[PDB]
Amino acid sequence: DYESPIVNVVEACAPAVVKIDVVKTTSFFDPYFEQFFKKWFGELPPGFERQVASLGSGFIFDPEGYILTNYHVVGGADNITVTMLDGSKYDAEYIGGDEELDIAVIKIKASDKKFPYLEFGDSDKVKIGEWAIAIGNPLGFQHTVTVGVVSATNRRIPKPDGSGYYVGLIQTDAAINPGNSGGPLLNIHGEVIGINTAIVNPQEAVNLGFAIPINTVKKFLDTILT
Repeated sequence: DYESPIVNVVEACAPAVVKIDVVKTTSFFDPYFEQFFKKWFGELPPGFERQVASLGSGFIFDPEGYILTNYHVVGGADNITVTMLDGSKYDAEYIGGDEELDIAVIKIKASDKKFPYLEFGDSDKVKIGEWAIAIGNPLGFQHTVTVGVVSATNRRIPKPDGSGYYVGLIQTDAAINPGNSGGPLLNIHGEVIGINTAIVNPQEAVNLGFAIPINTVKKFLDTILT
């Protein structure tokens, strides 16, 4: 009832976690991601592949309709569709982003009322062993959740791609995958401490999940300030 913090956080942050679907006609189609949804989300219409280019998550960080997510998700997109928990659908405008950090901000028109939003925590003050709650919403009408703890900070992983490195990442034993990539990674306090990122496939590996520290995200956001 009230003795379950994690349950509380979700109940509080779920309505701000969105879905992000981008129609085809075509680069952000990294074969790893399409196979994850294709193989695990039987809730995907018969015409997913042909019709979809990218499915992910993201989250509103400020009432005006500003949203964060993974660049690989939205990436260089023309057709961006945002779906919310209440059911309402929207069109987002690619504000800006960065592929090497894999952060990306989006914007949804707020006709009358503003939207619900999450608050940023502080990456520099994260303790290893603290609970982290990953939230996702690829289906739109329901939020998926995985729990774990902070395993390590400032991680560097060579992209199995053989062309770069994922760097500055927060690690968790909370499962992170295309099903919650782009969603937020929270505290027991409801503060966003990172952006769940699945680019780290991870490729038939276990309990190794990663996220982008918000402090890094803040330094990014500031470069796309109004």
